[PDB]
Amino acid sequence: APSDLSALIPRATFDQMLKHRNDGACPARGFYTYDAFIAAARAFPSFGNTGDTATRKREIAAFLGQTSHETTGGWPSAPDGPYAWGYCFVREQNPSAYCSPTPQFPCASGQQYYGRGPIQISWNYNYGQCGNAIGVDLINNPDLVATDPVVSFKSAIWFWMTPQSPKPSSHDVITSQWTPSAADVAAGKLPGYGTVTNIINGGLECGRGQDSRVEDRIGFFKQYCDLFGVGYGNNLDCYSQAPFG
Repeated sequence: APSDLSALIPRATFDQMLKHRNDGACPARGFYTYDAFIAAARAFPSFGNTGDTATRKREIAAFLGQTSHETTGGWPSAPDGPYAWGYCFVREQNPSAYCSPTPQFPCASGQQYYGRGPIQISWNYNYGQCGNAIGVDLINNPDLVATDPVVSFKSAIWFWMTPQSPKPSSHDVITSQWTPSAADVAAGKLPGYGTVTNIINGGLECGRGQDSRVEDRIGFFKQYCDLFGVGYGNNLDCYSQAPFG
């Protein structure tokens, strides 16, 4: 029913979800704008536009939930709780090179590929693939992900939308466009938020029982689903899944 992404998630709804990102304690304050989120989403037109209204909202809640975790400034006694403190930072706290050079994706001398933006995109080969897809030279200018908020949001929606075999895209998983193979079922990878967590960081966070990072991902997702007035779906954790390679 909402005709486009702006109607699906109005400015006031986005700002309620990301309620503390512009607080004085957040190093990225003033950076992540609603306008940049809407403008960036144009590069991936099926994002938030796949499925019925509930599914579209669940996708946006899941995207905001995962990226909120990646950039959270929350703590247990934070005002409005830890799931109101997404999007608090934009650069990984401590820098590292994150360089693994190949002929396809070199490392530009002098550049560092530490986490930046909503999905904390890292490594020259990820910046390289992302930049090729969105039309920006992120090998030579990776810090554009932290200085231009439309490039920042494009990098995170690129990640969300892009399959990387053997992984499906997070998009396809959360919008019921992906069905598990028999092997995927044996690996516990069923459609839902947990399989998205596995796609994002399962090699560290999944298959090891309850994990505080995963609990934080889920809490943000539930908070945003609650605001949208939609249910969470099933299979929310990845606690006994096999990690994707």
